Amino acid sequence: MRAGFYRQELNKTVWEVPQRLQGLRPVGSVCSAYDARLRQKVAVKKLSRPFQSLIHARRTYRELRLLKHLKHENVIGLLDVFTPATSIEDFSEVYLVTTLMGADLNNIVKCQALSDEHVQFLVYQLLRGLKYIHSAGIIHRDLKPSNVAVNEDCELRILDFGEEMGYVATRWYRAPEIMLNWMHYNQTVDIWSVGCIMAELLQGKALFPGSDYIDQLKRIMEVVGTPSPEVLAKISSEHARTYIQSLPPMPQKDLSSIFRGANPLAIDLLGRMLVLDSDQRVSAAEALAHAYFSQYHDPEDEPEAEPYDESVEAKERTLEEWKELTYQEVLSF
Ligand SMILES: Cc1cn(-c2cc(NC(=O)c3ccc(C)c(Nc4nccc(-c5cccnc5)n4)c3)cc(C(F)(F)F)c2)cn1
Ligand SMILES: [Cl-]
Repeated sequence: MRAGFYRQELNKTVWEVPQRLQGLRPVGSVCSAYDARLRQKVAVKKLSRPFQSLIHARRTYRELRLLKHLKHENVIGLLDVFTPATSIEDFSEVYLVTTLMGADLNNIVKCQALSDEHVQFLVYQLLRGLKYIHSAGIIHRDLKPSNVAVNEDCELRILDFGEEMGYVATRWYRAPEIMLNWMHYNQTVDIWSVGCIMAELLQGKALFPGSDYIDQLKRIMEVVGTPSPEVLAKISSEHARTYIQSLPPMPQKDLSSIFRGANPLAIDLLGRMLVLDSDQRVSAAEALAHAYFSQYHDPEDEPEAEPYDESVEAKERTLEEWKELTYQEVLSF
């Protein structure tokens, strides 16, 4: 541990941090804290065994590099990165520091029935951040209420945290083509998840709360309708097909009858997100232009990202090389 760092234990895990970070409190391996250098509250994450294996080392580097890369008002912002390591020989831990927001979307839904205007503003920001992420060539793949952080004024940022305890199941928000093991899914998977999130903000409860895999699929088909064989063929592996074929056929339901009393514009947009055929899902960029967001839409203030270049992290290297590369990335921040 460096000079100017101090150590404490937070629920049987040791944290070693610089003096500038005070009052660590599990959120939570994420803590809230006050950063005395930045003069603001922050979140701090202690990565879990970052160099345990090649895949952990690759994901450690990627998380650091990706957060360096993504600078957008609706995506969690990297503010600092540190290690208690004094040199490469004892480099074993990586800590990331980001914006801290007031709460997550689950908290919001649990405490309040959201006005239509608040739903507009929240989904607008979610899509604006998503436009930026997708323009970078990045797929989120785990959008769900616990990965969306919001302030009392409804400002929103996308994050990615990475079972019996406020647990929110990925299963409830996951595109059916991911569930059915389609090997060539693309960024539209995130639009499915946004449709699930928006539905939940509108109704105050999850739209497809499956108790298991089969129950998840049954709930989805009951609303969107059983796909044709042709569409089933492009959203599933050969083996996963049978799970769908064995269900009795279900017609598509009118979303107006599910979301009785919602803004008809909200219903219209939902029907362009919650579809099985990806060709027919609205992009994040197009969705921002929808009349549901006419209060907020501003084409000059919905920016693109530079493409995230995967070339370095994709190259084969040893665990020792990964440590050296990542150490340099940490020190350069
Ligand atoms: C290998 C890999 C990683 N990622 C990825 C990681 C993150 N990381 C964080 O969101 C993250 C990292 C460190 C910290 C400290 C935080 N902060 C955090 N974590 C959990 C909860 C909260 C929180 C909750 C409520 C209010 N405010 C903050 N903040 C996030 C974010 C992304 C995203 F969304 F941008 F694409 C992608 C993708 N592939
Ligand atoms: Cl630093």
